[PDB]
Amino acid sequence: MIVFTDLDGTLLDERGELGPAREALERLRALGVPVVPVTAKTRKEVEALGLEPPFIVENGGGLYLPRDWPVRAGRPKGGYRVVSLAWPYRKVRARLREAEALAGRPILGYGDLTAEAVARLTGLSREAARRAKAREYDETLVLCPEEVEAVLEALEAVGLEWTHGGRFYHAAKGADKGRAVARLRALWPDPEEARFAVGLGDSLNDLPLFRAVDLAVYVGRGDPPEGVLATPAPGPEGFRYAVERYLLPRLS
Amino acid sequence: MIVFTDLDGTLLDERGELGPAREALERLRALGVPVVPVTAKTRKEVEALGLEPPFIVENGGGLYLPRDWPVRAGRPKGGYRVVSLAWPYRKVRARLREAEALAGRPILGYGDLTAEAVARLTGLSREAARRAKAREYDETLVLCPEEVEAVLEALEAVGLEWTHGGRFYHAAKGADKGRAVARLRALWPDPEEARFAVGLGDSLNDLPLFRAVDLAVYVGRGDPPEGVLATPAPGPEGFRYAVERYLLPR
Ligand SMILES: O=C(O)[C@@H](CO)O[C@H]1O[C@H](CO)[C@@H](O)[C@H](O)[C@@H]1O
Ligand SMILES: [Mg+2]
Repeated sequence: MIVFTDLDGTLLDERGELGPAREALERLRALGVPVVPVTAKTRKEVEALGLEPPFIVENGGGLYLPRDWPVRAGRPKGGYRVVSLAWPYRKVRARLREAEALAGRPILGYGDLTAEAVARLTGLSREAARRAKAREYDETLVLCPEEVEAVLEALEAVGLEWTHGGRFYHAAKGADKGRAVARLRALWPDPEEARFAVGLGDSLNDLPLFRAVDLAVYVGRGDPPEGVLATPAPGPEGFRYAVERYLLPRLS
Repeated sequence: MIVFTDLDGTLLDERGELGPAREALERLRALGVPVVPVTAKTRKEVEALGLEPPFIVENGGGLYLPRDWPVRAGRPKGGYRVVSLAWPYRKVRARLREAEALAGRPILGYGDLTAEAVARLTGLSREAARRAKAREYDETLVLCPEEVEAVLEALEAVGLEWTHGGRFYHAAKGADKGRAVARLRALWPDPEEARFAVGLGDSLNDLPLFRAVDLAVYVGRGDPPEGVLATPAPGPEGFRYAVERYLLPR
């Protein structure tokens, strides 16, 4: 069994700390059950949380492995090997300019904004904001609700894909949480262990995750996606409940 | 006679310079008629156009005089004396953050954006956008259509004023082209010379300028505001025209 989990609003509390899901992760770690973050966050944000690879960043844009992963794949980055699944940020940013032309209205994302500005929009510290700005694949859009339909049509018109992560829309090309999970499972050095995948998530960007795994659990505040298991409380209390009530039984 | 003039689409053609107004200006120089730019542009922007003080920047927020101006006014600042008429940019930005809270929604302006973002927004080059970002009095806002009214209400609730500059909204406190014009005329060395003032402008954004001068001329695309003269062709072709029709014969 492998557990793939979203970070923001699933394994992380409202501020951005792992605290409340610590004992839940403890149990899995003690049972030797691999837990893999699959998140909209950047590699720099993930690293600051102290998390080790493997993990998947930027909505499936990038898969980061340990340098000594027994299956050779991706390119060296000192301590990592990186598998790129999506277009690079620079290319998305260029295609967004074309979209803005079509929409006839500015389309701003993090790349347009100062760290100070990002920090005010997101409630992050200035330093955390600099890390959220260090994007390699996916752009976070800052859109007015009234213009969303127009902007999203302009994205698709120029060949970009969009998704929504809880508070912000994102644009990318080839970044899908499900595709990245599928790749990692195929690169897993123990086929048996990767036979059964569990996926936990809370927003739109997690739908492709729920299709890529064998047991899907929704911990968001809405009602669950079609035929997906749900929990009594959202968030980390949801994560804890799922581990104790859905997973452990299957591991005994 | 003193000539007060907007730069956008008045002296400056669509390209960014002034073709047809060039001889019109040299002529004015010949008869010793002072010309004073009155603009939404920053001092850095105005200097890059190679313009000399006196001039009025940021919609009337600041009056820049030659350091050796015969009338002592303003605070010395290198080769300039500066008369500040408006709240400083940093104070405007602080108030904008209160307005965001009242409005319950983000309010973005140039101060939040990179120069590259500003350039793409305005059609300027990166280096010109850095100059546009060096604001001392007023903020340029990047608002969306449906939230504009909530935001404007919020701005006025926290003590700011707003204007529409043609492309974007602007927020400031105390910046008014008319007030800066009235102040410069009061600080003019030769009072007889400041007695007759002409104003040439684009858009209704120059209506405060039109009110502070004795002869107002509109060279925009729309219909001239009530009580303002108009020209056939807009831009520096209207400046040129207005100068040989209204001015040169004096
Ligand atoms: O879409 C959002 O709601 C979140 C979570 O999905 O992602 C963005 O927003 C987060 C901040 O809330 C950033 O930390 C991420 O890097 C990303 O920019
Ligand atoms: Mg999430």
